[PDB]
Amino acid sequence: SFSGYLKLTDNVYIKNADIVEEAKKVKPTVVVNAANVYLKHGGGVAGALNKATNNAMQVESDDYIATNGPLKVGGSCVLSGHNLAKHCLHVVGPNVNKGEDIQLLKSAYENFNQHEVLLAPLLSAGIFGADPIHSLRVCVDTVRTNVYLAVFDKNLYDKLVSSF
Ligand SMILES: CO[C@]1(C(=O)O)CCN(C(=O)c2ncnc3[nH]ccc23)C1
Repeated sequence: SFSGYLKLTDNVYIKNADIVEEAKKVKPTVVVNAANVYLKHGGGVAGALNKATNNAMQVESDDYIATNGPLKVGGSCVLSGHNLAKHCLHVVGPNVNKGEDIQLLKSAYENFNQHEVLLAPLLSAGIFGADPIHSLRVCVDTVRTNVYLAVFDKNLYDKLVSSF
């Protein structure tokens, strides 16, 4: 089970951890990937998760896109979790650095409500350009299922907890 998490609300927990190492240790039912609409896992959390799967996540993702076309910003798909989890929920938050609408962040977090418990990063944070404090606020105000947030950056983790 999940261990070492601080409790923020009735259903949201948080830890300063590398989500790849956390997924390998816990092997959760669902790990969330911070995806783009093309499922091109080059960098950020997506690049790190994909590298941990030895590129099997990218091979599966390219077959999914060839069949179905791109996801919508705010949308998601369920694929295999490979060696990290039973399933991977690929969720597309808006990328502010690409000029996407931050209002779609709530729609992105609504995908989490389809799963009873998830290991997840903060959506639209990091290289997606949104304020992580805002992303945590939208997460707590949207997700009703049990979410275990992994924040890689120690200094950001301390700021998120102290300003919550
Ligand atoms: C909330 O801000 C971030 C964090 O500290 O968790 C900043 C970075 N973020 C990531 O998900 C991330 N970005 C690049 N490489 C990574 N390797 C593993 C995770 C990851 C989100």
